[PDB]
Amino acid sequence: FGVREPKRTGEVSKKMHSKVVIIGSGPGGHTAAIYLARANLEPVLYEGMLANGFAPGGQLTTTTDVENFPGFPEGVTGTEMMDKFRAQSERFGTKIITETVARVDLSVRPFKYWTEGEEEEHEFMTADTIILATGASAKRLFLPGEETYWQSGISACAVCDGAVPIFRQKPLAVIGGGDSAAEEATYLTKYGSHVYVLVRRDELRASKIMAKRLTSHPKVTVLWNTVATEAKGDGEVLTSLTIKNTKTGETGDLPVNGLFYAIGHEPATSLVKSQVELDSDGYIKTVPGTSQTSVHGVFAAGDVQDKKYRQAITSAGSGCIAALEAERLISEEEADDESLQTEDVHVPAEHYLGTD
Amino acid sequence: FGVREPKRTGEVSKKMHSKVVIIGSGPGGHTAAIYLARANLEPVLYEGMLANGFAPGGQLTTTTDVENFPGFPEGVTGTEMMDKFRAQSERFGTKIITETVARVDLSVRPFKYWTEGEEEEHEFMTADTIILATGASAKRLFLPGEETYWQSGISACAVCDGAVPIFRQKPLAVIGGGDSAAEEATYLTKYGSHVYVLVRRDELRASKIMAKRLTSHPKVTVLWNTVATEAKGDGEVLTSLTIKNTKTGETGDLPVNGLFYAIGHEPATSLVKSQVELDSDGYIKTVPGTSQTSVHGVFAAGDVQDKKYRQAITSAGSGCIAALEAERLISEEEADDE
Ligand SMILES: Cc1cc2nc3c(=O)[nH]c(=O)nc-3n(C[C@H](O)[C@H](O)[C@H](O)COP(=O)(O)OP(=O)(O)OC[C@H]3O[C@@H](n4cnc5c(N)ncnc54)[C@H](O)[C@@H]3O)c2cc1C
Ligand SMILES: Cc1cc2nc3c(=O)[nH]c(=O)nc-3n(C[C@H](O)[C@H](O)[C@H](O)COP(=O)(O)OP(=O)(O)OC[C@H]3O[C@@H](n4cnc5c(N)ncnc54)[C@H](O)[C@@H]3O)c2cc1C
Ligand SMILES: [Ca+2]
Ligand SMILES: [Ca+2]
Ligand SMILES: [Ca+2]
Repeated sequence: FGVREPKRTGEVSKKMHSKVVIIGSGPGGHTAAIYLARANLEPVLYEGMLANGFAPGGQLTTTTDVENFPGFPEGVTGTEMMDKFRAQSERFGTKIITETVARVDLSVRPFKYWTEGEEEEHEFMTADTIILATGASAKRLFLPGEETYWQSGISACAVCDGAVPIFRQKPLAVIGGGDSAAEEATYLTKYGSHVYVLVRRDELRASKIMAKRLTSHPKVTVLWNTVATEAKGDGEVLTSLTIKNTKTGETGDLPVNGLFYAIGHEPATSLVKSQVELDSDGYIKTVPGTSQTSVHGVFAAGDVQDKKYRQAITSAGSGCIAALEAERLISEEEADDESLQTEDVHVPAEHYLGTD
Repeated sequence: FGVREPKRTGEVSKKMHSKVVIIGSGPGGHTAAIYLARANLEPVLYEGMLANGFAPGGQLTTTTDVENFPGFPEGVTGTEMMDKFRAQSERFGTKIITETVARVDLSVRPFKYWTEGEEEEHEFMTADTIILATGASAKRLFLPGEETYWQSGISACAVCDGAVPIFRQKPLAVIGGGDSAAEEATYLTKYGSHVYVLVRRDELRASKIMAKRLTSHPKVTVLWNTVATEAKGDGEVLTSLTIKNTKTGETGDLPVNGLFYAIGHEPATSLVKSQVELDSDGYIKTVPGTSQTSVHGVFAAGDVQDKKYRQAITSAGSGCIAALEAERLISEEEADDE
């Protein structure tokens, strides 16, 4: 893809103007804020008012212990970790605003944005650069009954919930047809008595030899051409799925105490859907190995631009790259501004061992 | 570059054989270790015996204050931070070996490698995949007297050492000829009474506007075509530099209480010189966005493949990516083994 360069002909907001605005409060956005705040760039971070359904702090506030974020040899809850992130962001002078960003206009620079409830045309605020760190959510199908048994038998992270006592030596279902499903199904055979994999199609997304290992497994039944149409239970836990074969028409109840969605994630791209290039799955496209979107001056970090790795530690590293690339652009344009005195020009100071 | 795919008929080692060996012990290698151990792949991580002049744990073992690694809002010392990384790697079952890997043979898989002092031909060990996380050294220029005043006036990290009292309101010098020199000199104007920039070339490799701003800063003097030839002091701390002009040959004395190198990020790639695709500066080339090197089965993480960001948090992230991609390759090759 190409990078559009917006004309720098837009008006400056008298309500609030910032050199860099961060949208989103997961590990991606807070790491960007830490770096920009320490660079004295006075970042503004919008953490959301239950934005996209998540409290400030992001997806990690919906899990418990985190054990693969380095620096915590005894583990740390997702809640504590994101309190730590937010405190570090704040400590160095991030302006953290508990508001959802409702709309952005990327047409001209400085970019215009509006917070939820302050959305009249004359209430815009401006940003010379924007870092999009809005995250993602796991895809669900919202089956009849799912509202009842979500997190009471129905899950969207098999490696997170697999060992939970409610699944142990119980029949389990996985919905999915990709490498995600065949991987999560194999893992669930450590705990369930049996794992059914419901595949909408008759064939495979995962490498044709790998799902051959699925079928060969005695604790695994792949139900091809099969979909789930309802989630039933007893008032406390999921106890069965209504399933249907779409080629043979066979339908009936499949008792399971567990249903694990492995159908992907939905990136939180609503703010920019028609304004930055997106990939086939809706993720923000970035110059590979970089935070740069298809719009000059707009950067993206975290899961909103990563469908492959999807970790806190990669989201954090990715937010640092966004901070460093936004600051470099800001430094470049301040250097080219002959009106600003040299002593007033921002220069990054982010390296330790230089590379000249 | 193309990704060469090695034959998988190589001799398996009887001394030790592993599914994945991680070379290096900074934030990159330990994050990869954590993920691979948790994936029950039993990673082997060589943390070095003072490899590259750094204790196990990497570059951070020479800073007392890490403030921008998220999760530590009150800061942490670099050695405490990397001790925590090491404890996490070992908690989930990493086999951590305090040895420098001295030699690697990437020609066939499983790859052969040798640790320092055990480099006889028959002493090889094998790894089905390797994660190169060897980081970077601190490259000190040739400078008589540098031995006496290194870390007593001379320093390779402006943003680390700039604020210590010995430099405060005193003349300071920066050696370098690009953006890093411009960045460090401007930062040091906050603390020095004045900052000279010693530029080896006739033109700052930095953009013309960056070079333009450097020269017109009221607390900065860019000395073009200038090299340091001697560091001088009272026998305890640095007090001046002898400098030479490369175009006129004139020699002078420059009073400075601090000298900061803005060069000397050397990626640690000697192990794989001529075996993986390297850029002009010795950095390992990776399929962008990935950890994949020019040889199938070899992944890279951290500063050894990142000339651009060079942070511990980005090194950790890229170590995770290396691990996920090595786990994936190991997975497809186990599944295909019928
Ligand atoms: C159940 C579960 C368990 C997990 N466990 C682990 C684990 O153990 N280890 C690990 O490494 N990873 C884990 N992850 C993944 C990890 O949480 C994500 O990779 C990471 O949090 C993504 O960070 P992010 O920066 O993309 O933002 P997110 O964490 O996705 O957070 C985005 C935030 O931005 C806010 N936001 C969105 N839109 C707006 C807007 N318009 N205005 C303002 N705010 C907005 C949202 O409200 C949200 O709070 C887990 C994920 C889940 C779902
Ligand atoms: C003085 C200083 C201060 C810094 N402060 C900060 C800071 O505050 N924040 C920040 O984000 N970054 C900071 N950095 C940068 C940060 O330390 C690096 O970006 C990061 O550590 C790179 O990690 P790495 O995984 O590439 O490995 P490195 O940190 O480079 O460590 C690699 C390790 O591998 C070992 N090794 C090398 N070769 C071999 C071999 N053949 N066999 C076995 N072991 C081997 C080495 O001994 C070393 O211990 C600082 C750097 C320096 C020099
Ligand atoms: Ca509001
Ligand atoms: Ca030895
Ligand atoms: Ca003379």
